[PDB]
Amino acid sequence: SSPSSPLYFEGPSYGIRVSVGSNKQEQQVVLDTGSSDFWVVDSSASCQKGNCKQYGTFDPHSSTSFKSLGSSFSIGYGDKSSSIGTWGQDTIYLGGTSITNQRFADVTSTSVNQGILGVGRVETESANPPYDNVPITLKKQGKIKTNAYSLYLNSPGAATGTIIFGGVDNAKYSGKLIEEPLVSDRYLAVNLKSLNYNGDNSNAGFGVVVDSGTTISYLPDSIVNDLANKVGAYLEPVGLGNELYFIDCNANPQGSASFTFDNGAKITVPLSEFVLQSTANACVWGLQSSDRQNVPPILGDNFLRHAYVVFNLDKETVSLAQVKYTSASSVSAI
Repeated sequence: SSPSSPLYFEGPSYGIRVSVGSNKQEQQVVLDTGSSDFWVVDSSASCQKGNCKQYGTFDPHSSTSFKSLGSSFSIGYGDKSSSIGTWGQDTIYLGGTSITNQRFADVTSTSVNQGILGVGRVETESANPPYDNVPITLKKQGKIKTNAYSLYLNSPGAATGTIIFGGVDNAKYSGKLIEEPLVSDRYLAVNLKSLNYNGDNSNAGFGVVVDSGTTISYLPDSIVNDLANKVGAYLEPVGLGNELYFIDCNANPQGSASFTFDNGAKITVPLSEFVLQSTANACVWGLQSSDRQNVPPILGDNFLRHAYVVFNLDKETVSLAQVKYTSASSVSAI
């Protein structure tokens, strides 16, 4: 069989449930294909913004199997805040299986709200030298045969999505899975050929990270600035000195945007995915500028809900097909 996990829609992202340690301390962490480290919120962490302990915490002192590695973990954000902690190792429970002596960070101060299960490539680890992250360890410990996984975020408003480690549910897409090579030396990124947004076609020709950890999608100014005029998206300040594209919260969400990749792959996304409720009476556009946001171009959850995606970290491919929402299941090993 193939390990698999429900994914719980939270709004900004999807959570995966993982337990840590001899006492199986329960966490819910963001399933993130755009990063590569597993980290948890320490029970004594200092949350810099609000309550960062609503999705579980980890107390290293109560796990008899925990060992600290003593090395620093830190990651910085654009707002110049950070998450800081210490690397350790313990037994982890996920996908119906368990792995021993897995390295992860225990975070003791953070400006975000939740820990993260990074399932990306070893090349995007925040660590030097590289180490075996969760997908690598699942393979090494014989829980999966290939370092690969399939992502089914499911429909907007579905009960859960699913991740399958080492397997593919061939019931959950239409047509054929089309294999794309990676176009980054570090990210799970594929070439975006073109975007037809409700009849307005733009040529692309650049790599996009296929990123489950990101709520919406980020494309270069070369695409978003003209498209914003055709669709009624408009820049407004968001403080302190930043701006985003906004859009009418209440327009008829008629039409779709199609994303064309190489080798004939095409994913169609309803325009409702491009109106996101914000700090309210206001909705942000589901496309934003990767240039302004200072990120690589990204297709996030608003896109991913409409694709079935197989990430193959051994072969260095991402395969895509139009999703088919169904309780039917036929899972095969990758």
